[PDB]
Amino acid sequence: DQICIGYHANNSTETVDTILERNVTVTHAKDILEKTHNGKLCKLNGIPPLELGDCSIAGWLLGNPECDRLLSVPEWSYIMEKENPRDGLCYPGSFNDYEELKHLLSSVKHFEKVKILPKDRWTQHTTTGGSMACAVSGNPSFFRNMVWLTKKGSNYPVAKGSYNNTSGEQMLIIWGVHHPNDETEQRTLYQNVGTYVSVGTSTLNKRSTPDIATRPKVNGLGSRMEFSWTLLDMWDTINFESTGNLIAPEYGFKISKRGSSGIMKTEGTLENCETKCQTPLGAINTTLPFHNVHPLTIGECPKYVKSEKLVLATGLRNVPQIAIAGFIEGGWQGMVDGWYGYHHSNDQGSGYAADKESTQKAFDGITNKVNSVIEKMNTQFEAVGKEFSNLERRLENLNKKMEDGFLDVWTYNAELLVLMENERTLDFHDSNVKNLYDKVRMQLRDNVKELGNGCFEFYHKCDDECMNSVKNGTYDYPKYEEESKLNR
Amino acid sequence: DQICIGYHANNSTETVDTILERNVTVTHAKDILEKTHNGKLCKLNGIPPLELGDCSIAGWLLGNPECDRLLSVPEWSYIMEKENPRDGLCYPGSFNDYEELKHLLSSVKHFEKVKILPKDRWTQHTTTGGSMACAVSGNPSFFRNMVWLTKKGSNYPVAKGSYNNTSGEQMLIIWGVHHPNDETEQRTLYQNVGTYVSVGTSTLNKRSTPDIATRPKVNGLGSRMEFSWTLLDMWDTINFESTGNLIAPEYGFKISKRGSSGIMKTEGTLENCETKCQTPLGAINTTLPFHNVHPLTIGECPKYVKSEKLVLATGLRNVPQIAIAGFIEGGWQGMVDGWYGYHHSNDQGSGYAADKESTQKAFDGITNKVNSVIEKMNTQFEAVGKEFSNLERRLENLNKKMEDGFLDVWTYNAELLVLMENERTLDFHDSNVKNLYDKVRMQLRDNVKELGNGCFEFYHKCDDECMNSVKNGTYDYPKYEEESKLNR
Amino acid sequence: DQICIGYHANNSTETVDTILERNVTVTHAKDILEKTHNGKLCKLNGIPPLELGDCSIAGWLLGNPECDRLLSVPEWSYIMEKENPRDGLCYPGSFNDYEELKHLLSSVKHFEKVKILPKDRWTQHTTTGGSMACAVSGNPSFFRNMVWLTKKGSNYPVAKGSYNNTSGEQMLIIWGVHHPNDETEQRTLYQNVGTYVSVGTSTLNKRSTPDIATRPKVNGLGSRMEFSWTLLDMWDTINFESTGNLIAPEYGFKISKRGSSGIMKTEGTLENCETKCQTPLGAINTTLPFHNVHPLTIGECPKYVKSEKLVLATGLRNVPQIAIAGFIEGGWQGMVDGWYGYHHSNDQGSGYAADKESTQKAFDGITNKVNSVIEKMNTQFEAVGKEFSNLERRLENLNKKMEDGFLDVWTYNAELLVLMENERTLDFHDSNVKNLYDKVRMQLRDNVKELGNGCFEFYHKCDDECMNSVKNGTYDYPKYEEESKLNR
Ligand SMILES: *[C@@H]1O[C@H](CO)[C@@H](O)[C@H](O)[C@H]1NC(C)=O
Ligand SMILES: *[C@@H]1O[C@H](CO)[C@@H](O)[C@H](O)[C@H]1NC(C)=O
Ligand SMILES: *[C@@H]1O[C@H](CO)[C@@H](O)[C@H](O)[C@H]1NC(C)=O
Ligand SMILES: *[C@@H]1O[C@H](CO)[C@@H](O)[C@H](O)[C@H]1NC(C)=O
Ligand SMILES: *[C@@H]1O[C@H](CO)[C@@H](O)[C@H](O)[C@H]1NC(C)=O
Ligand SMILES: *[C@@H]1O[C@H](CO)[C@@H](O)[C@H](O)[C@H]1NC(C)=O
Ligand SMILES: *[C@@H]1O[C@H](CO)[C@@H](O)[C@H](O)[C@H]1NC(C)=O
Ligand SMILES: *[C@@H]1O[C@H](CO)[C@@H](O)[C@H](O)[C@H]1NC(C)=O
Ligand SMILES: *[C@@H]1O[C@H](CO)[C@@H](O)[C@H](O)[C@H]1NC(C)=O
Repeated sequence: DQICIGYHANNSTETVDTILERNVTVTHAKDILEKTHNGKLCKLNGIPPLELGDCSIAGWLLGNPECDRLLSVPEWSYIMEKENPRDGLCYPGSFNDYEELKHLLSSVKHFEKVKILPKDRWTQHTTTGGSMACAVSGNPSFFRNMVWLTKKGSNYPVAKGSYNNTSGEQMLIIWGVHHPNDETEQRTLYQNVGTYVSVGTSTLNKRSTPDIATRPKVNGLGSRMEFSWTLLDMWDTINFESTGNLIAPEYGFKISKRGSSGIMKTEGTLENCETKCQTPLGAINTTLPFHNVHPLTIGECPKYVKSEKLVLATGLRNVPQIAIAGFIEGGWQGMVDGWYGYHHSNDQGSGYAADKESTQKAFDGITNKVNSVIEKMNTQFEAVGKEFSNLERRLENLNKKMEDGFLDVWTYNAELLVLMENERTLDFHDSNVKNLYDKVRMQLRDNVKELGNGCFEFYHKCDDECMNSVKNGTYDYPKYEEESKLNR
Repeated sequence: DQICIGYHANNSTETVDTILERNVTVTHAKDILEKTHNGKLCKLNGIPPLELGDCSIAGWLLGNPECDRLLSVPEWSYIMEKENPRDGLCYPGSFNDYEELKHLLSSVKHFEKVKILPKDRWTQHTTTGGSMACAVSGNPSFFRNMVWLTKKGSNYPVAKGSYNNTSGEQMLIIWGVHHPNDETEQRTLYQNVGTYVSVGTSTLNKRSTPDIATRPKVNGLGSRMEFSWTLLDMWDTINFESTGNLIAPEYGFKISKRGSSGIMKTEGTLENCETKCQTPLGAINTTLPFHNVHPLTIGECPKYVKSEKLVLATGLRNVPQIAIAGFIEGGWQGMVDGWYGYHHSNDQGSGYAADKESTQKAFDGITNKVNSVIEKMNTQFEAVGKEFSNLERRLENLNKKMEDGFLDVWTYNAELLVLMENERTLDFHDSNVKNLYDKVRMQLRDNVKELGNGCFEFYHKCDDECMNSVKNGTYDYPKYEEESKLNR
Repeated sequence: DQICIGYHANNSTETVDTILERNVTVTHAKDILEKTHNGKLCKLNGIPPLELGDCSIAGWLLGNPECDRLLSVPEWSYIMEKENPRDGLCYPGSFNDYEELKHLLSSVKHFEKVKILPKDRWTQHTTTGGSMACAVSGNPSFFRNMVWLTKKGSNYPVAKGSYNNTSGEQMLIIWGVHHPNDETEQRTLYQNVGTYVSVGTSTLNKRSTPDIATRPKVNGLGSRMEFSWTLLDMWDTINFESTGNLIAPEYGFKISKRGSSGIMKTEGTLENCETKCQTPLGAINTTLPFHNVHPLTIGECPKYVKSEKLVLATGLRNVPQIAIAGFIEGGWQGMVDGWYGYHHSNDQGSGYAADKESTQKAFDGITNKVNSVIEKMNTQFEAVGKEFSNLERRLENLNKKMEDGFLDVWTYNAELLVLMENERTLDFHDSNVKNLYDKVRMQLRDNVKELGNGCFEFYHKCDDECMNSVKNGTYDYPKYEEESKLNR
């Protein structure tokens, strides 16, 4: 009569890496890294994005004639923009604090256009000026949301205009200053030399003077237009005054909604979907702590790591080979009912089994360790990504270094944690079998002999009741002791 | 006669968490996280703070008439400032590079005030200007550290003034420029149109021109005052020149004491206690390495972590179940001297005893582990807190991201380290008791029988000396060899 | 006959550290921290650095007459600059966006000077101006790369000049503006009052006006010169227009070679040596994953840490004390050909031995462990170092805190890794010894007699062949069953 102690084997081919060994085959393993996406630009939480197309943010806000589909935009989840958009400032020039405006737009999620300075209030000036650089069907035209003020007859009176913010929320207002190319242009347009543009609010006070100089021709013109912006608080007034060279606004943008959005640089087009995490390469759907798709993401994206594989072992070391022997020379292939167990062979018959308590304890411990690895990762809405001008390179380098350093730290953490946990799991699984063997030996004592392969041979003829007794942990030594002596 | 080996149990209810199990009761534990404070603001290292009250930094430095209690301030340890102070710039305007000034103030103490340009030197101008914005007792007044120069009679000559820094340290100087509301006011005050203000040092060169424009009324006025500041090096000269619109300084601030300080944003007052660490919610008096009261802190203080429980296990599991059995069926409450020990039952009596060597070894190891975890964290004077303007949102976001990332990293590190160390300790203890059992078994050999519960049964008569020898490592096996053979 | 199981010992003094113990003497160790340099400034990958001597970047680019040895420089790997260079701006003044220019130079490895505006083209002005501040041999002189335009006769016509970038790469152009002291100087030099300097490209539009004011004398002059720089893209035109106070450029710097570089702040001199990693104190020659020489490296260098000692244990603990005993009493000094082995004393002499499979497995495990710890850290060209102005203190503090936090995190990670792995390996060796002893005991069974010191005493007479069979896992129990049963 024999009883053996051993573990379970199967036909798995998964491998994990420990700190002491490489490419160790295991019976059960879990991949905790997702590497797949659907390659589609999709709607986030049921709200479609704002597809700018070939239009920049400045072109959309200023009302470029080639972005006329954006004159009334609904609520959006994020903004899709191209790397080098073609339809921006049709009239050459510059935009002050452009990156700050984009950062502000990264948390807006909806706008409302309000007419604040109607084009017909300027009864002493000409408000029908246009340039060929913003042409529409071969005729001169200008930005849709702005007004160009020009002399009426041969006079340019002082132009004054004010607006009191009764809309109900904060407002964004954009104005501009025109820089001519020569004195003749200035005289033709405004009749005066030495002009100014003054803008004033409760917390803003700005005065500007045009610069007249010859410049290289961009879009055919040597002139430039410089645009500025401000945020008007509730129940506040904005004042305008100019003796020339003022591109006054006609509309203001009220911030209706507010939340978590972003500007993502892609060249794609929207297609029907419904997602939660969006990447400039596609959409994601998983539950694992890490991925390796793209650093700059938007949504419920778990964590970006610079690693190609992260597999956690939750099963046995797969040694296939097994007068059935025990755990000295490998596991068993026919015991598909659990992790650890016993094998008995008496006159009635042979058969496998499983130790329920030890298997359940190991299962609970392994599951708790896996859930501790996965569950302790703090996740928040991080629409990372910022833009800097060409006069701010130290800031850009600082941001890049910060992101790369954090990425390296988390990659190192993931790798070392996975390796160390794999080694402890594989050691603990063998310690459990050793403890089972030790407990059986201690509760059996001298009525049995050891064959050295993990099995015990019985001096006393053991029936299935005795097998259940030893497996159950209730063995009465002073019953067969007298009988076991005689045959020993 | 019997000897048994087992561990020690008590009535503790403390609970620790491991990477494999939750809610595990232990005999001893150590808390390394501070979660309490005083609720009070008081002195740091014997030096009281500077309580601004309803005053701002600019209001204190410029001499707001409502802040006259701060005309002479002794040495301070830190500055207490409200979130939205009421008494700042009584005359509406702006302050250039305000946040840089606050950052400089985060490392300065005392600020001895010296008179650089006496008010009576301006013999060719009028120095008694005032406004109803800064009104005392119903009469017009002005800032106490500045001079408002106006026309004497009907003339405003060129105003010139210089100072040489022969004080002994760096000096902070503030000057302003007036922006009127209309040309009539400019003519009434300064009699000229087309004025300028020029300030120059060996490293500075600034020229300003007034701006005349209608503006929304703040504090009843449509005019503004713009202030700028500079740091004057030792043995350096500052030159002033103005045809009009100059607010000259009368006093300069000398940096007397330099050190580690900060600005605390609180709405509370100062009470009479003393501490070596201060948080906006209260003071921390502790020696523990961590705390979770508040991120922003001033003084030498423990690190901050976003956790609610950090407990180190320093003792065995509390399994209280107890012919007395051994370690296999749980611990003993009869052991009141050590962690691992013995129990003997001879014919002269019985009782409990402790093994001093193993207990001392395990105690030293656990103390080393605790001190290694605690002492491998470096803390210094960390003044978390900085101010940013409206047009610096990207920098504020960068600062917030950096702080949050580092705090998250350290919280993760502390939690995982505590979990792993707790699991290691719980395995250390049972390894130690098993080692003691195996040592005694090897020393005793075939003179005894193993009962399967951690107890031995002797084949001879173990008196007090015999049992003491077993407890000492000096068991003389050959003495009782032949005797034990007969009984077997 | 008698066979014992033990481990190897020697006369090593090296001590490693664990989390439970300190100063543990081990047989073999491995230091993964580098602490030595050569105290020399050397050539990086065979390319010598650019030695500025006592000059600054501004003095070299502007053409300081005291920096005439740098009028034509070859390729370089990095730039060596003093903390406080003596020869910078000989004429007192400032330099707009100086730190940005230095950061740009941190990624440029060569320049090619191109003559864009020849000095003889100004046929309507005088181009022979100089000052005694930039004096050569007692005569007035000026910057070598700049032209000082001055009235010819009694006239200063409008000065116009343009350049089209057909060189083949981006070009760096520097111009300047002169600020006189009094009006008499302005009339003497330029004949006009109310002048302007206009500079314009496709993306740049700048206009400046001279400031005339009395200022403290620096280098004997109250006048100043303000310098600005720009980057001209390929096939782009720059325009200069001025009615006075223009310091025109004569040369343009074309970016010939690009790469990863930096600026080293040192007071030393280049020596005749090569290197691959360079620190301000000296070069580093190592193949290790850590160092503590200097953080401001330039090149492919190991990671910096504030650790003073990082030693991994690769061998066994040193317990040097041993008829012959086994592994309980201590280590063996005689055994030299392995880690775990035997000792046999039969009738044909005596001697030690060394198990092969166990030593091979342990050696492979430790090798994989050290390789995993070392080859997990990413090292690339990370030449660090940035400059900030006196009005950018918040940015400087931000950068410093970022670097300090990252380095503290990495130091913690390295220390924890080494401290935990040392415990793991020191327990691994003991487990291996015990497993070998248990395997021998299990395959020997009842024919032997354990003595409690790690040694098995035989019953039947066993020759060298039988012991060799025992050591090779082929001992036949049935062969000696009859003889063993008799003596037992
Ligand atoms: C492990 O297996 C992979 C293939 O699955 C192979 O690329 C790699 O080199 C192997 N590593 C070792 C150490 O054998
Ligand atoms: C702007 O409108 C609000 C509400 O209608 C009013 O209280 C406020 O006085 C107005 N502003 C001015 C400058 O009149
Ligand atoms: C006991 O553990 C469970 C998780 O298994 C946890 O939810 C519970 O809070 C713990 N008990 C206490 C008192 O916290
Ligand atoms: C300022 O005073 C110091 C001595 O206190 C003197 O050396 C220096 O020349 C003075 N400054 C000027 C501009 O004269
Ligand atoms: C027990 O060991 C101690 C060791 O200090 C020794 O002094 C004492 O004599 C020993 N007693 C016996 C009975 O062996
Ligand atoms: C370990 O050795 C170092 C010097 O090698 C010494 O400074 C330290 O105090 C020692 N520690 C202990 C616990 O002996
Ligand atoms: C500059 O040179 C390029 C190439 O020769 C030419 O295409 C371009 O038109 C030139 N610029 C101007 C303004 O003529
Ligand atoms: C650097 O170290 C290597 C050993 O790996 C040695 O061969 C070489 O000569 C050393 N070079 C210098 C410059 O010290
Ligand atoms: C082990 O060595 C013995 C010599 O005693 C030899 O007879 C046997 O074949 C060897 N076995 C193996 C597997 O090398």
